[PDB]
Amino acid sequence: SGRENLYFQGQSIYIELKNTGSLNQVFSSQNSSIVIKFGAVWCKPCNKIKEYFKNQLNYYYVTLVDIDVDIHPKLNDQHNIKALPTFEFYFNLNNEWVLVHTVEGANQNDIEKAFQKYCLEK
Repeated sequence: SGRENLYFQGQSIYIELKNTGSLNQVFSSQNSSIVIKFGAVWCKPCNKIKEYFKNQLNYYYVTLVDIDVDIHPKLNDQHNIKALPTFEFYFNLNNEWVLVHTVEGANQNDIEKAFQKYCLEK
């Protein structure tokens, strides 16, 4: 039993994940690119790029998932997160989700290069 709030810009989607179990359900769908950002409320560089990350909906066909690692510590540990923020870029290839790149840190230039390489620009 759970609620999620989806924010749509065309077919692009942003979600600030409430329930750990809803992640499996996000992946159960129309955007080839899903990008997950792992961060935390107290984390200064996570906050510095938080608006930049959510605004990627305007620029990319993408489903964006925001994960507070202190709300979802299981997902933190399962994805082996070593620094905050961490960005995981997923692509659906041959009917399977594939982790295609990870970026650690809040350097916006580097994150943007990753979106350009691993995501689908509008």
